[PDB]
Amino acid sequence: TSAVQQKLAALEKSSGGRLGVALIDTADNTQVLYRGDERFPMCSTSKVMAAAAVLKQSETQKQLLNQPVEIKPADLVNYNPIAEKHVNGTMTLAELSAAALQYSDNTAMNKLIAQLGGPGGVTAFARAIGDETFRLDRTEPTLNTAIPGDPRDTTTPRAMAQTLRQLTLGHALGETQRAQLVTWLKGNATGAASIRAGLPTSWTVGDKTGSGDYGTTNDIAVIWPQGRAPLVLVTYFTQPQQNAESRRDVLASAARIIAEGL
Repeated sequence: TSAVQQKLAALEKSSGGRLGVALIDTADNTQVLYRGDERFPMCSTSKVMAAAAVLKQSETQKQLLNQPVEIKPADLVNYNPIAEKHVNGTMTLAELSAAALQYSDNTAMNKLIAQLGGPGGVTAFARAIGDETFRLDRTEPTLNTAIPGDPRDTTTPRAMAQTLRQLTLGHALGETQRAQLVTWLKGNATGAASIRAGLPTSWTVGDKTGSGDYGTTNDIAVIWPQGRAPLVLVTYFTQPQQNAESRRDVLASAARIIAEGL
């Protein structure tokens, strides 16, 4: 077991929970994994796949992101910071994608899922870009139940890091779409206490956090240090107690260990 792995194992032991980490260093395609093939509840990190799948649709439906979508009272779920502002009105698919990714709006996620024909349309996009692990089974809010051992709405750190790389640094999306995803991730508003808090303040980061029951606390990020090749980092964390508190500090600490580990 490697030096970075020993520090991550120690962080995990100190935390009381279960930590999953996958780093891809694109300089040499080397990887660091900690519980990299275990499944974790994705929670809102799955919004990246849904937004990316809509972006993929827009490569054929060129104006899709401008399409208005009605926000009705019946659409509101448990966390709708942006969609609440537009009930009885509309938002475009671009605005829904931004709200899902940058504010973790769950109504916005449901609109992306619906645009894709249900959760199976999100999974299908994952499969089409080579991700055989990701699975989205439910809509918001039930996809966040984060029940130990439940395979629904889970992925592995290894698979999510590989996918995130392909979507942002790779070319799984068309050129405008890849750039749009990168802009959205870089503009996330919910990540200050997670991976970003563990990294050198001079590194540029795009990320998407997740949170759920069992104190599930997640973040997936693309990292552009300077004058060194970009990195992809996934940090998933979940805990034994259904009502456990969030532990964004664990993600910051894992990122700090990975950053110190290069």
